[PDB]
Amino acid sequence: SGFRKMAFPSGKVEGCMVQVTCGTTTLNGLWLDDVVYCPRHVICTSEDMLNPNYEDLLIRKSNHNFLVQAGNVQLRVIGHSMQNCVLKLKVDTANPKTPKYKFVRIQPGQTFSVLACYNGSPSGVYQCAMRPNFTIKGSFLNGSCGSVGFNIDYDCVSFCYMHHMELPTGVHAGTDLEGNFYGPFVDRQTAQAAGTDTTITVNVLAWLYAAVINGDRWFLNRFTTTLNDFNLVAMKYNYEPLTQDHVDILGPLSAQTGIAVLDMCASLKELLQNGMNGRTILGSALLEDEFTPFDVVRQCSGVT
Amino acid sequence: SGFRKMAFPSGKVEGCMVQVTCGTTTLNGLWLDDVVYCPRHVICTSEDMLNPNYEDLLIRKSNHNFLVQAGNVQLRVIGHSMQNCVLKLKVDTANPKTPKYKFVRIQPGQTFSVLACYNGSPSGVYQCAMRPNFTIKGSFLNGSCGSVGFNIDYDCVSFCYMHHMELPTGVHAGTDLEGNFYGPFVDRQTAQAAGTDTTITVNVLAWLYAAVINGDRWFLNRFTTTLNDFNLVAMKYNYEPLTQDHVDILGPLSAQTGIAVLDMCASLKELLQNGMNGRTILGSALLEDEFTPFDVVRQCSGVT
Ligand SMILES: Cc1ccncc1NC(=O)[C@H](C)c1cncc(Cl)c1
Ligand SMILES: Cc1ccncc1NC(=O)[C@H](C)c1cncc(Cl)c1
Repeated sequence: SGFRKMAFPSGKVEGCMVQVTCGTTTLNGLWLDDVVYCPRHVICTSEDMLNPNYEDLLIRKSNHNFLVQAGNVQLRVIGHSMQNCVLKLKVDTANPKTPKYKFVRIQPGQTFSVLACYNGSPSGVYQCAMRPNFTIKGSFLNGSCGSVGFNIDYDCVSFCYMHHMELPTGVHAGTDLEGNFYGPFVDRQTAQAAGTDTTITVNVLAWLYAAVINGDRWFLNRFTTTLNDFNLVAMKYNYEPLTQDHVDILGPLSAQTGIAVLDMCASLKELLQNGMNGRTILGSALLEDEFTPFDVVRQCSGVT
Repeated sequence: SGFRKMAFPSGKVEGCMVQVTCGTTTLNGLWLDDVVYCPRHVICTSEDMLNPNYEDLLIRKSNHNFLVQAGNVQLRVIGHSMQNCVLKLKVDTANPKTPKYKFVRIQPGQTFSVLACYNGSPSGVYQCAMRPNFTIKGSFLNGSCGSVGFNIDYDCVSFCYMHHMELPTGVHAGTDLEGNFYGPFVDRQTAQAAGTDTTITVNVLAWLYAAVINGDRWFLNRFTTTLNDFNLVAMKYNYEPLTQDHVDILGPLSAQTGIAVLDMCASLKELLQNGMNGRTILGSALLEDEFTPFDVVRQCSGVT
């Protein structure tokens, strides 16, 4: 009973968080095996951030200029390299708390947990979704850079995000663990506007199934629709177009509840056209889009 | 920038989660030092739960009947006792992952993180508030019993909740770590109705300050009010009466934003009387009450 915005247990990621200092800049690093991963803008002074030449800035940096501290102990830096927008600091000690891990580049609409950190120390954990415009709506302050996004499959941690910057609109941008930014963002203190933030339709549908599973059924109606009819409504409300791939992934939820995917689309259609009329769904007064169909199945079944 | 329902990093609590089996019932336990804490209804069969006599049921139980498994290794049970609604299983090994900890009995309106577990394994973490009617709106399924609620102050884990049951309304009830239930609930499969769930006024105000801090200011108005005038409105909308203690705790937020507590009460008053008019505050279309003033300060400052 009940449905919550749930994050993965963060322990496996906490054991990887370190502090990286370069000059007078301090941010977070991720220590996996004998490598420390961090945003390359750690080599920048706030003045350098206006228009940085990272290759030229990195020439003036030696292994001894990168201070890596894990808890209270110093790690010895024996190598350094730049991979896209991340720095890889080879250290002489493999992290003994290295969990089973993978680096994955997620698709927009997918969800993940963020372990927000400051000075290599964890402050909190929350569940996020990579928006369709490739930004994340996080909670990050100065010093949070290098905090990572991840998913967990039993004992394996799939790292998918590393925080790099805050856009002037207060939304967040970052990279995968290979240093490639999600979206068109560059690691530069220049105004970068985000594109249209559309709603993750498949996720809203997944959450509507979660609501039915937990007792909130007022929104179920006597109607059905088609993929094309629904998508006309989805376009008007800046919802992502729904495809047969999306319908396919909603299959287990449709099977559990006995509510056909297109009937749920018709419930969503009427909700979009008429609003909630002062009512709530799973304690929310708006349509939630940060639960994937996989998240709903996992939470509603108790996968650990 | 940004404001999220953030949970504490769960690592310190994950290291304490164990599986407790008694007969054919399996639930979670909390292993701290050489003691395992779990709901006493682990000794019950589903038939026993209808009207259990825990003292009589525990007579038929020996130390060897309690199977405690930490990860994949078995702990030897050398003692057992009942303290209110919890069982304390003395084991022969102190948990090496025991963090610095305290047992605290929280007040309604206070928040905490929950590490939902099944078979001694963590599935996820979320932030909760103890409702004024002493229930929690969690996400728990069968097997989640023994999952704990906690807060963290730097390196110290304050355990405040242990999950015991789901009311017929889908809301959750449980105890502090001394086994005393929050609210009037008993550990019996008997219909127990919850009282009125009022809104945690001080928390909504704290969240309104968080919204101002993060840029959402549309709700600020040209009005002020008094504690008595505001409380007349609070009573009509089933909001908890605001006291000078509440005003005192909002002081740092009032000081940071330059918005007097009573002016923020007047913004809240108008929001209660006129609704949000289709608008949102911190991405929410309703007034959020599961952030205390301490949570807002912690998140808006980056305490780790
Ligand atoms: C201030 C802040 C708050 C939240 N998240 C990240 C930050 N830090 C930043 O946004 C820093 C100052 C930055 C600027 N321009 C480009 C990059 Cl890659 C990085
Ligand atoms: C089914 C379930 C779901 C979520 N949370 C707890 C549960 N378990 C329960 O509510 C159990 C069956 C229970 C019954 N009556 C009294 C107590 Cl103390 C315990």
